[PDB]
Amino acid sequence: GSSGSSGPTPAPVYDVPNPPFDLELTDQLDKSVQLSWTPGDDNNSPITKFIIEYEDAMHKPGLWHHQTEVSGTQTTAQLNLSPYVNYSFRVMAVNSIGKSLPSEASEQYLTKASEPDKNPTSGPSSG
Repeated sequence: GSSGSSGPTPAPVYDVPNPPFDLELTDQLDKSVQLSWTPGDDNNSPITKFIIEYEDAMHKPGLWHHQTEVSGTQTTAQLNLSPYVNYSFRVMAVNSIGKSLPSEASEQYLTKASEPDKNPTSGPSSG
């Protein structure tokens, strides 16, 4: 990482819009779930857009793809889910600076299948 010190100058400092938190999943339509995220600090540079991504845990866990984005004003976007599909949802913030890192990682939303129980394959993840 960089390393400096001293330097009198009334200059600001940015670093893309920090990642969101408290990520949650709530809906009430039918075939369209809404992803509620909370954009933390903007770091001088205000949010302009919010990209999202997900990873097919039911297929290839760790493969994030392009889901959808929105304006830097809203904080709720609809996600298209399918039956027998597991994956996470990561929100991203993009401003004049650039695109920040993806949100931590919301809960594992598993659609309805031919069997109850959230995740079919449980395991000691993160211990």
